[PDB]
Amino acid sequence: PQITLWKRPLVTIRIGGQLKEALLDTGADDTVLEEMNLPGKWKPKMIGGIGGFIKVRQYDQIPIEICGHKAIGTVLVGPTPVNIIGRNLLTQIGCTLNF
Amino acid sequence: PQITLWKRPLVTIRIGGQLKEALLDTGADDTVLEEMNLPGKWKPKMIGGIGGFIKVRQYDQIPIEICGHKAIGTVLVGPTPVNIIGRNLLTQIGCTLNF
Ligand SMILES: CC(C)CN(C[C@@H](O)[C@H](Cc1ccccc1)NC(=O)c1cccc(O)c1)S(=O)(=O)c1ccc2ncsc2c1
Repeated sequence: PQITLWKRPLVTIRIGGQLKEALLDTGADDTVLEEMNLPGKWKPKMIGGIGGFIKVRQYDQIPIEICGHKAIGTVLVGPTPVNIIGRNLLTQIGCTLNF
Repeated sequence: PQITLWKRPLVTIRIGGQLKEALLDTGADDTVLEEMNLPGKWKPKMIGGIGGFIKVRQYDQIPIEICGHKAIGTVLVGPTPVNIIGRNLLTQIGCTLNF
């Protein structure tokens, strides 16, 4: 689809059979989800945002379906203010900026 | 134009006699610029993201040129690590997400 920006670009995602709302976030390098359980090994990671750095858990090769489009890649889990889909998965689903 | 997201969507913006590189950021409600001594009235504000909150100064009705497209609107000025063009201005230059 084409998504305008007068409202937050929130989309439904499907991850581990669970539905969540997440923000399509072109300013984010990474995909970062609020606290949740995911299966498998994770690695401790630190990332930086506007307010400083936080600790996250890094899960690799996680399937997520974003607004009906399939991605498999890195998902970080931690104290993000909102679920965000970043460029690592935005590229997988073929998302571009257009004006 | 179409901007892919393999790399950060940085573009050149102009605000007065200052050209700066800024992120086209669909995840940002508001436009946040690195410290600069803009003329005119402003109001204090705090905005939050990954890592917590920062203190910014809100300036209203500031003209900004973004890739040769004219915009005018609210700009938040503060200790952000990157210049961020938010939805308030992305809409004005006709920016959409597409996949
Ligand atoms: C986390 C998001 C919900 C919000 N952030 C926008 C993200 O795209 C930020 C942009 C950014 C900030 C600092 C440095 C670089 C880029 N991106 C990230 O937090 C982010 C960046 C890189 C990696 C990563 O994992 C996350 S934001 O920058 O924190 C932001 C911006 C505008 C705004 N207006 C009102 S509240 C508000 C918050």
